[PDB]
Amino acid sequence: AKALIVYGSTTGNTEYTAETIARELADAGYEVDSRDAASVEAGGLFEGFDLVLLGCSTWGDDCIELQDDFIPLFDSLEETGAQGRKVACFGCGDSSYEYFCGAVDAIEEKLKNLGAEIVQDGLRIDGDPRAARDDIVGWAHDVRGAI
Ligand SMILES: Cc1cc2nc3c(=O)[nH]c(=O)nc-3n(C[C@H](O)[C@H](O)[C@H](O)COP(=O)(O)O)c2cc1C
Repeated sequence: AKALIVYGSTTGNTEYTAETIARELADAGYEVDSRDAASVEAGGLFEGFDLVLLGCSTWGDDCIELQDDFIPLFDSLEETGAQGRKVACFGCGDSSYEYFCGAVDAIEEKLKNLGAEIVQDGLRIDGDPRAARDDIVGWAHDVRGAI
């Protein structure tokens, strides 16, 4: 099974999340290709992956903004080959803001509308992902099981 994890992370939290997930997946036998959103190109990006996991933290005060590096890919999601793709989303936020992890919701909804198959509800991490390591591993586990 080949997975692609693309993450947008400004202070490295969701990046830490992506790494924890990648390892969980790799320890399970998946081939895992992780990429920083800042570096990727959207066209055909999901092509050949059995599963795509998109990580993005949430910014904004009264307006949901996606982590800066992710925005270009977000805006080009229709160019990735997501139709029919098993995907799951994750991101770091903080529940004291108005839209907790609203970026996870935005990406998921876009995927859903592109016809991707959301295999698991989005992992929304409130606070430092390092304090939620267990939630991350159980989530990585549950997505492998939802495929
Ligand atoms: C000015 C500011 C605005 C933020 N806005 C939101 C928000 O609207 N919703 C949310 O859940 N988290 C919000 N966060 C929390 C960040 O998403 C959180 O710090 C996250 O750990 C950052 O992850 P990063 O390293 O991957 O990019 C905000 C943080 C800051 C400093």
